[PDB]
Amino acid sequence: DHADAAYVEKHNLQCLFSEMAEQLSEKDPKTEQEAERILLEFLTHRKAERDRAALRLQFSHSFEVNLDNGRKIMRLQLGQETSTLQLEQKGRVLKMDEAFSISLEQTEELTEMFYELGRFVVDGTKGEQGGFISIDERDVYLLAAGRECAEAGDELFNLAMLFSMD
Ligand SMILES: [K+]
Repeated sequence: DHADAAYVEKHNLQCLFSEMAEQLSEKDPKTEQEAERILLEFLTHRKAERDRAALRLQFSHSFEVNLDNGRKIMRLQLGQETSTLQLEQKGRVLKMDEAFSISLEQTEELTEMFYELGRFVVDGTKGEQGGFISIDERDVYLLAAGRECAEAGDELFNLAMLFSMD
């Protein structure tokens, strides 16, 4: 009933649950069936955005994510049996560096959190920007600013940090 409202805070899923409730306020459905349809369309459209980010941000060697422009950075290089991973953070609340290796399963999990950040890529330069992504030391894409882009970055760094603890 309310061990639920706990599992959701306890796993950083409060943001997702909140964007869902948010999506129901904007459309204001007449029934529970209308609401659930809207949540099924919401998730489907995001899977589409994510499917397109994966096509555009496809990488063979390396990626870099650089956010809050400068003050959070992750670089990943692929290898046959493991990926290598370098992080930096210089915020007011946390300063850190990390360098270490992750499994092929870990790379797959991280890659999905990365494509999720990829949904915030802009084609403009007219627009507030939150940073960029480099692919294979060739292409560079700018990221949009704002709380949903920041949340996606938070979730991506937090997972890499978790992998640092074995
Ligand atoms: K790169």
